Amino acid sequence: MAEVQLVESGGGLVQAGGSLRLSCAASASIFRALNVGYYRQTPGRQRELIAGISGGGSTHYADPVKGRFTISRDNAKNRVDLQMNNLKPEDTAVYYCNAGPTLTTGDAGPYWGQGTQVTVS
Repeated sequence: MAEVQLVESGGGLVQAGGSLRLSCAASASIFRALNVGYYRQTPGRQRELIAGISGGGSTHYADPVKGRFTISRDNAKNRVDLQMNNLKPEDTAVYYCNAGPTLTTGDAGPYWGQGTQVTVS
């Protein structure tokens, strides 16, 4: 089994309407071929896949974030980015990078990141 070690970055705090960009990277080459998604968790709620990208760049988003979030990848840099625009207070959550999910069903793959805090005033 491939050792994919996910490294997350890009958290912060903004006002309603502001923007953040989360980034997820792994040194394993196979990261480029894997589906990658961002899950978000409210303190006492289940994780939900809100944005996912295929190996080739095909994207799918949860309905609450469509038209505001854009997931993209730079395979040359072994990195996946989630640009979050027009952030709203309900977007406040812990965001988790996940490699290998099934994008239609949202079933998470075996590789998880450490989690990134996002706060919107």
